[PDB]
Amino acid sequence: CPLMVKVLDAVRGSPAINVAVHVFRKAADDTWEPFASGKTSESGELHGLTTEEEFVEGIYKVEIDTKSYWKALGISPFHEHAEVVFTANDSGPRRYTIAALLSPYSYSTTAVVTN
Amino acid sequence: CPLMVKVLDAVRGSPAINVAVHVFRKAADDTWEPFASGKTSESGELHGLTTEEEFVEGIYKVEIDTKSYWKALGISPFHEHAEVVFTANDSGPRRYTIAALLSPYSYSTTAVVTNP
Amino acid sequence: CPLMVKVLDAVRGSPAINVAVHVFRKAADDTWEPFASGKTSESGELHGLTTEEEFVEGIYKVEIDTKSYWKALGISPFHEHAEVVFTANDSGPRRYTIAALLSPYSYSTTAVVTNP
Amino acid sequence: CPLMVKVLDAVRGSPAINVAVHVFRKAADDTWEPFASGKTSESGELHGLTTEEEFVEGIYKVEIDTKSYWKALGISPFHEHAEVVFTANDSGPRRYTIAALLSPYSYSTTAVVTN
Ligand SMILES: O=c1cc(-c2ccc(O)c(O)c2)oc2cc(O)cc(O)c12
Ligand SMILES: O=c1cc(-c2ccc(O)c(O)c2)oc2cc(O)cc(O)c12
Ligand code: NA
Ligand code: NA
Repeated sequence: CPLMVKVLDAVRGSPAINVAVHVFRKAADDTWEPFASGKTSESGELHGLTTEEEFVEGIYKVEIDTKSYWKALGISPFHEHAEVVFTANDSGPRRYTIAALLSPYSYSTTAVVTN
Repeated sequence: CPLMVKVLDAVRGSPAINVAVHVFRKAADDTWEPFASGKTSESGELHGLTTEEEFVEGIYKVEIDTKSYWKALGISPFHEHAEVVFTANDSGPRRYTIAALLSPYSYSTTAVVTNP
Repeated sequence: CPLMVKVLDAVRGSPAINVAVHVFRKAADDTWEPFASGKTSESGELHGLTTEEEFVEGIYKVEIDTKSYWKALGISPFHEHAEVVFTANDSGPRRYTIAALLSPYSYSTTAVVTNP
Repeated sequence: CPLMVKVLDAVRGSPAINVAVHVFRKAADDTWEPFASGKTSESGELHGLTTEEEFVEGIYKVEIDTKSYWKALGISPFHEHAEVVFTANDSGPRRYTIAALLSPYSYSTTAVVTN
């Protein structure tokens, strides 16, 4: 798998567990088509979203359902979700990790792309 | 103005100048309708997007065109754009500052919300 | 003033008010000498720490007392304090804004440096 | 080992490799005493700094030598180093990960503390 998502909680200092994550691929008509999805594990990670065969060059969106995460912890959040939009490029490293660090009124996201 | 956007460049330690910003509002049919747009000034700030009257309750998306910014400083960056999606004014009018801190493979965004 | 500190609270989406800040400057003997201190206002900003005359070249440390801040909002936080260490004015006078964004187990800091 | 350090590079979208990291423990006289050190690996991680026996409650400082990292990449940085200061507390989770995300004029740090 060439795509992994990792989510951390800056309030609790913990992995963000059981966060829903939806991946979309941009279609020729510019709409976002569902591509893969899952929930983060006890380590805050979501593995196995896709395969090398399927993750072709294109524009992808990773939506992390942060609002539901915070609400389940009883904490009032700002954002509806965190969205990460990027082009997959075959000239670069093979493995993409999309990481996000969550707070109620702020988030950070980073891409770690490696060979 | 009840909505301001501020953008900083974490490589240079400077305001991010001339960053295009597009704001959308979710319509009754669930589509993202264009709401306002502009670009950051020499201070990295974008003022005057909207008015108290116009910025009603709704779900808003602030799209910050980071790729176009970094396609100009010689950095092929990772992201297409930073998208900030939030419900606004659902407990009455508030003032929102949407801040973003940009690097070529990473960004942070925070909201500062105040009650006038 | 050539040195300003701004602090935001990522839990509340607000300025971080009444945050104590201590600035030190490395002395010739390598010790950290007290240089200036203050606390953030209702805007989350701390102005007036120093002057152009006083803020000479050197290595400075800005200590932001985050634990004491969060020991007041009911959050036992992780860090003791955020420390920001940098060489200043070594190419002539500059204006420095040291910004920090606080969560109980994490913080970000960025510098915005401008030439007057 | 109860203490791990992980460092990422936000400019290159990569682990931050070969970054020097120094850990200190606060002594009774308030000085910082060297405790452990190393360099990050090809994964941006530094493992094996200490042991459960040695990492007793106390105040620790992790200094990450960011200036030298950026200079080796030919990039002009702001900070001398990034400093992370915290109390180790035996009531909490056993394992501490100190993570840092580096840019030339900015850094983020997070603690992930787990059982
Ligand atoms: O979004 C961020 C916004 C700001 C910020 C900094 C100065 C301001 O006058 C302001 O209105 C916002 O500072 C940051 C500082 C950080 O270290 C990380 C961040 O994400 C931000
Ligand atoms: O996105 C972030 C991701 C990570 C991160 C932390 C541990 C990992 O094993 C990893 O693969 C990524 O650490 C951060 C640490 C930060 O201080 C700020 C961030 O945005 C991140
Ligand atoms: Na309402
Ligand atoms: Na000089």
